[PDB]
Amino acid sequence: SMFLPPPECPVFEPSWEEFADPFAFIHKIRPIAEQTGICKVRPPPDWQPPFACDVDKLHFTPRIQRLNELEAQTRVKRDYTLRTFGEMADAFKSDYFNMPVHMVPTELVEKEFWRLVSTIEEDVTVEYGADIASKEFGSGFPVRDIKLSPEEEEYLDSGWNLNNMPVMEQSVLAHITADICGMKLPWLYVGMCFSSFCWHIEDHWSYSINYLHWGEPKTWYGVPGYAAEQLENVMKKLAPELFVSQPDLLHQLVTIMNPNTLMTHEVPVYRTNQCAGEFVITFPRAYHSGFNQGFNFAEAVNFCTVDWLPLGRQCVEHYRLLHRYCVFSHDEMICKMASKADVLDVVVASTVQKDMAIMIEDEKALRETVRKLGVIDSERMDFELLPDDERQCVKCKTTCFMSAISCSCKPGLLVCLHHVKELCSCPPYKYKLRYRYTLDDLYPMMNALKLRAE
Ligand SMILES: O=C(O)/C=C/C(=O)O
Ligand SMILES: [Mn+2]
Ligand SMILES: [Mn+2]
Ligand SMILES: [Mn+2]
Ligand SMILES: [Mn+2]
Ligand SMILES: [Mn+2]
Ligand SMILES: [Zn+2]
Repeated sequence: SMFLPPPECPVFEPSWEEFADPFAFIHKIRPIAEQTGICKVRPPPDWQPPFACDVDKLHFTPRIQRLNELEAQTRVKRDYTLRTFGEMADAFKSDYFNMPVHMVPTELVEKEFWRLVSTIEEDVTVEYGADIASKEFGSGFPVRDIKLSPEEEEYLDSGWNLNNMPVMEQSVLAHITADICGMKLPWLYVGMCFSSFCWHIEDHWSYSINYLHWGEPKTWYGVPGYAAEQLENVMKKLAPELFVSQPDLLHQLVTIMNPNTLMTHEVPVYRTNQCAGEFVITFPRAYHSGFNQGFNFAEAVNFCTVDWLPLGRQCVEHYRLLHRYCVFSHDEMICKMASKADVLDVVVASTVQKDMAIMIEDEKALRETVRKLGVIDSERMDFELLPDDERQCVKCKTTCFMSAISCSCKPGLLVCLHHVKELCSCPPYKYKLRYRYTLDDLYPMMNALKLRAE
């Protein structure tokens, strides 16, 4: 009547055998989980990575959150220790409900969350130790360093240790040399009751995986990848200010929005309470949001499998159409892998090869098109050496790598080959095609991949 909880997302309890390789398991559940956007994974009962930290030596400054449905917030936006945050968090929840914190039913905190965010008269604010970069404060998982206990050593090399998962073989973001520290390094989240994360999808439509180390549950809502644009259409009509164009990736606009609103518009939505020791996995382009039930501690990281590669290319195209900034060049990543074809996993090699083929056929067509526009002069250019802000298309902000157009008239400016007419007002013959590779360089790179794929 007031809040109708979405149906539960899938929950998986893998045997030790299935659990042994996370990527195999994720590929296995994919047909199910991608229909719901998020899923929950319970590790085998004895898989218990030790969390050990001094609650007095980790400091952080949390984000302040107003709890206001449809109100805009920035995706990335007073000082606490873990102990002092915990004391604040427990007292807040305790005083809010006038009860002990583990007597407050999760269904009631959920009902109450959606009540207070929709009520203008309430101005509840909370704090969230969010997007704490694990570089400074350190992972909740064991990492190599002082001296580690034998049980910690058991978990050092686990695939499910979220420090490992980025840099494993079945992962694609591994051999990226470019700076993508926002997508390779785990983030830490210190939650309190009602602290929340707005509806979003991951950069470049990657997967994500979120582990709750300890504390009270984290409540999730998720939408499957296929419904991403449905969700966005619903959201555009109700909160169009979220969809205005805007510079940098440091300001993307996001919001809290009731799942029942989406369900009313026939957008499929699923839910779960993630408890301590459980993983949530989000699939490519799966919108998700949620809130914490109480004091807790989670750790999350992005990753990319071979399944994702074509979506990665589609995302960058979609970014271009939106005039949105890229975190990295997808083509640059593909070529880097091609250049390391001999040491690639063979299934990876085979999949990169397929994407590269499309890349090369698209590049060929784009180059013919700009030649017919009267761009004649050309010069090779090592795009990967340019800082990103020095190789974005003036028009669509895409990060150039395969090629770009420059002009003597507007020195330093580039456009991608889609936006040749947007570079300057000089005639075409004054333009130059800057290219990383000739077509003849490219076919051997692809063929290296083919030999490796056998
Ligand atoms: O725990 C968080 O706030 C992060 C949610 C996510 O993985 O997007
Ligand atoms: Mn307690
Ligand atoms: Mn409110
Ligand atoms: Mn996320
Ligand atoms: Mn997008
Ligand atoms: Mn355009
Ligand atoms: Zn462009």
